Amino acid sequence: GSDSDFTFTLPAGRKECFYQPMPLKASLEIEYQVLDGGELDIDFHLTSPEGRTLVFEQRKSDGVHTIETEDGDYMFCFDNTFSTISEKVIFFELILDNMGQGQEDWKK
Ligand SMILES: [Br-]
Ligand SMILES: [Br-]
Repeated sequence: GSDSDFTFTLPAGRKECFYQPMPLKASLEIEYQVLDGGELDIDFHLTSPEGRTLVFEQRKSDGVHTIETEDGDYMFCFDNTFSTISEKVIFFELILDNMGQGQEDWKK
């Protein structure tokens, strides 16, 4: 399917969200690990295409969550709005699956 991983720096006082469109009845899996900065803790957020929260966790160093998906835009976020001063270095890995033919599907 799609195995994808990145490591990015998140300034203090900032929340950053990422959008991931999905087929219907695919399977999104996300995993994160805070690597550096502060108490190595982050707030993690995962909302449905409808705006419904599917995952919310405060001050975590790591987490894993998997979904059976609807068809829409899923957004996951990493929140460091609580830290004054200390930045955070976050690693996350997105794994898409169960998706079965053009550039339309490819670009979105
Ligand atoms: Br798609
Ligand atoms: Br934890």
